[PDB]
Amino acid sequence: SKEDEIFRIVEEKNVRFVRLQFVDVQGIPKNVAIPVGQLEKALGPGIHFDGSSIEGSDMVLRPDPDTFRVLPWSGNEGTAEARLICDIELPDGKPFMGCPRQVLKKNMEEAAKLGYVMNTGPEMEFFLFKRQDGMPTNIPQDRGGYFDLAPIDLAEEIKREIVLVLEEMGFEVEAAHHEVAFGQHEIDFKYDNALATADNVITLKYVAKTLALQHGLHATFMPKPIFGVNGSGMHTNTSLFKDGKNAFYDPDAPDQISDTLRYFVGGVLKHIRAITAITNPLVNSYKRLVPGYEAPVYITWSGPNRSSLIRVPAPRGNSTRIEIRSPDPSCNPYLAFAAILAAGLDGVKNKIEPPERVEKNIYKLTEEEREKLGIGMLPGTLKEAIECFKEDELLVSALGEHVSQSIINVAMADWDSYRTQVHQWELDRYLQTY
Amino acid sequence: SKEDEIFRIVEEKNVRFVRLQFVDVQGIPKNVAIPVGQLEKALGPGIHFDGSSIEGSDMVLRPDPDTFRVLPWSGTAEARLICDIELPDGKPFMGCPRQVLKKNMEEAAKLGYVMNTGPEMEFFLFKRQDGMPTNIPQDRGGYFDLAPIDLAEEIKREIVLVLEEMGFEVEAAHHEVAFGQHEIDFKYDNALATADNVITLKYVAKTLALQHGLHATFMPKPIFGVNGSGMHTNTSLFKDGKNAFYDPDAPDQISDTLRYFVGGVLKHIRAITAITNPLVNSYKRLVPGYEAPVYITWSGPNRSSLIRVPAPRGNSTRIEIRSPDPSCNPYLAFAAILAAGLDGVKNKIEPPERVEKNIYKLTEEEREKLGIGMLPGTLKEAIECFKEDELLVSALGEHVSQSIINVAMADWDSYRTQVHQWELDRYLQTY
Amino acid sequence: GSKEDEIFRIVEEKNVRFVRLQFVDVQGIPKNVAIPVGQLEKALGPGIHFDGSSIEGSDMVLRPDPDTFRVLPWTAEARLICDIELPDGKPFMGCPRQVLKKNMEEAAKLGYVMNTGPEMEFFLFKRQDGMPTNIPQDRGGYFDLAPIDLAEEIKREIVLVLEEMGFEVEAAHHEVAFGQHEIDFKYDNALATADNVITLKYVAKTLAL
Ligand SMILES: [Mg+2]
Ligand SMILES: [Mg+2]
Repeated sequence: SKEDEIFRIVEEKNVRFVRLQFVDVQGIPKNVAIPVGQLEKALGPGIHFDGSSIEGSDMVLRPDPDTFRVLPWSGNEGTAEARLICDIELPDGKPFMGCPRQVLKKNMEEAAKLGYVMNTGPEMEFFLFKRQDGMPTNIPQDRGGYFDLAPIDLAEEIKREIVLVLEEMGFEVEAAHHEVAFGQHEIDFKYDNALATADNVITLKYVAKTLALQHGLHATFMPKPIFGVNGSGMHTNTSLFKDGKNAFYDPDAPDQISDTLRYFVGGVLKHIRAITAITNPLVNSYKRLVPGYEAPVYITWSGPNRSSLIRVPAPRGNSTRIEIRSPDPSCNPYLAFAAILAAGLDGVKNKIEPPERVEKNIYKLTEEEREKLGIGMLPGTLKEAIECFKEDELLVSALGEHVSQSIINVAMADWDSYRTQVHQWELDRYLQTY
Repeated sequence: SKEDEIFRIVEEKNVRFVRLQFVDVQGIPKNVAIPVGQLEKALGPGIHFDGSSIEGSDMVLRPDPDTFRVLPWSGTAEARLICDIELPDGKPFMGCPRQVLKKNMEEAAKLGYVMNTGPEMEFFLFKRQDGMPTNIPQDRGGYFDLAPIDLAEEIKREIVLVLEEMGFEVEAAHHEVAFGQHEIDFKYDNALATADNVITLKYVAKTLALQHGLHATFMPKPIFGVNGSGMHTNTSLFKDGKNAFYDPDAPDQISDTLRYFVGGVLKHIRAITAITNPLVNSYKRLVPGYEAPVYITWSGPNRSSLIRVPAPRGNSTRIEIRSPDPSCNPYLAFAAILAAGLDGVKNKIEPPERVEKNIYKLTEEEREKLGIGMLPGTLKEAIECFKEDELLVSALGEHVSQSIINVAMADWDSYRTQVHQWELDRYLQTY
Repeated sequence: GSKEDEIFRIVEEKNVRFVRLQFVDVQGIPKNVAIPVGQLEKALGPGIHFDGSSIEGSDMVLRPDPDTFRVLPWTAEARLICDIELPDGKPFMGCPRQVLKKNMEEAAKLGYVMNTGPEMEFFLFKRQDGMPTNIPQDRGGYFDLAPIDLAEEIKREIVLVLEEMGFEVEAAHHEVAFGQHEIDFKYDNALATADNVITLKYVAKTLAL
């Protein structure tokens, strides 16, 4: 069985400690390290812990046997370490609704009842910065540009190690390359189910940050670490499958795009202002949603030639898909995919027609011509997105009252602290003159 | 005449250069230095210059003879003249803040109304490191503290002395709550003379602080976590020489004119905030836990509301508007309070009920029950309210109103896109 | 009144330009409102208004005591110890000076008058980078003489400045600890002595700086 396979890998690789991984509402990885002697107890009745960490009391860690992986960084004296992604459940046995992984599982099960399965293939952007006096900085390690090659791209050895470590954990990567900004990089993931992809996103962040520290560097998935340069985004390539076949493909329809694609796009665009609170959750995420950079700011959908919020690429057949370009890599992937699934399926169910495709360059258009087409804007601040998310009854019910309230409480605690602060820009702009 | 008196003071004090002072829409003092030989030309046909500096094209400087003063820092001596801006043809430039206040005062004078203002000017005195100003307090003093706890007594003594040498009367000066913070309380005078005096104080305080290797700043919130600098404007309205705010037969000896004036100011207070609190930093001062008002309420002396009604009666009857900060343009600020206050008197606008309870101590559910509004939270939020206020846009003129909106939104669009250090401190290590 | 006429004579004679309306909070820390000499007539008449929240640690009037007008020996500056009253005119019972005045008036009803002569001990420490320290300026002992007592000029200046303000000291000497000193005060009524104690602390800290 899978438990017997785990114990054979334990004896083979000499695993002595196991990490019971899990994530809080903010997407930050948390864990409980247990010696290998307690692994039988973990896979059976489960390990007890304090659930106050998830929000931002007594509960049980339920390891997923399919997620057992040996960490490739070999420990001291030939001893090895292993990890297990866990689901949280209450002492009675019921699943705890505040767990982000359980929320995505619920939403996927609701989609499975109607024969729908969503596949996600995210484009993970990140920065590799230098360290000064043991603390991380926002100084790029390299001064490279778009798709640059070494010695212009100095982070080729570390990126090579990241993809190698991921392959050693049942993770297949499509491609990796240097991005527009200095020290910025991207790792494009292969398509997989929403749960496996979200598990993979968390693993990548953990591996990238761990291997960066090994080389005296700091990897960050922050949306906008440096002003004036491109920000890190998570473009989520999304495809919906109904009974094994691609629900987004119709060979007889115009552009070979099915009605299900248009209704899915219409549903996502209807709740996109609310989804932004989940997919762009930090105060810094709105410093990325500014014009002049790769990131979408206006609420439009179009073909491949124009860069918009939702982009429908050329590939057809089983590769028919949409690309939601608004999220950033700092979002909780479990919640981001659950929110996209719930909004997209509501569009398919209620037959929500999306607005007309804006093929023209939206950035070049004047502010007068945008209102005429009914073009909207993504939220400008975190408070503005949280206010829209609070009123979206669909997403609050899809994520649950526990997760939704925790997102609002953490975001408003950060906002209230950020708004009262006196930033250096104000001293630079007003201290000498006034 | 006044021109003959000017030339007598010139020959007596040996004045060799005169500064033709004026201010832009942001309240920053600007000037044209001319040698004394050109003083006759300035007082007669006027000196020409480029008026695009007021925005932030050609015009003439019209010196006000009543504002001729010799600068006490002996050079040969120097003198100054506050100027009004006029177009080459002779008509007044509506974009000049001083002319805007003068208009609004002339409109009030037609109705027999004269507004007297006595502002409480708060400011900070910071150290200078490597020739550049800092936000490090020079002293570690508190509220009303005395030397050696208040190390800025000689600089303050020197400020009030220099002001007295320029026909300026100060009521009192003291150390404020925050470290290195101080306050200079001015006495009552007409809105124009008071606004001229406010600009002079900022110029003198900053000049004298540089002489002592320090930096004086009128910034609303230079340091996070400590009290911010405010400009509490003690306001009194006079009708035909008598105090229009006093009525001995009315309850609490408050005339109906006071109530209607307060009602008018509170109706347009969200829009006035764009003028009286014009910087992005001004909204970091409008936060709870400090002396600055945040909720839109008016009350008696014991409670600290947006508008206060102090105990003194008779000719000293007055209100205290405590929302403005010392970074505002005083000419435009007093014009906005006069226009809003007079609209309340004209249209008989009844103010809301007095909130005598401590507003900060009440919970949000209690504040919601009493219907207490809040001042704008951001500069963008106040400018949106100012854009819709047709009264204030017409009182300040389409030229001044548009310049305020253009400068504020240029600062807001630059500030909102910036990545501040708080974000790196809160997200860089974890994400 | 005549005491007021006396004050304005000293103002023109010594060229006083600013006056400090001194007062004290519940903790004994001296507080003041600096007013230009033009407002001195307003202070001695209807009084100067201020915020009474400082006395605790919101609107009151400063009532200067004309007998406490003294020119600061360091254009000249002058001081006036003030009593606090509420805007209506009643004395504020939160003012420490008014509290001692009350208790003395009760004692005066029973024909009793208390005289106090305190022995004021203090330390004179060095300053490092403009901030105060607890490092003794001198390495002297009990009743020591210079050069063992380095603070003899500062103590001489303190007593000289006090004498120039209608203040008489009995004796001064170095104390047991390093950099410690004592100034023994002459006998006087509780109010005058308390006014004198506040003045000594202000003068000693000012001359030390
Ligand atoms: Mg993309
Ligand atoms: Mg006040």
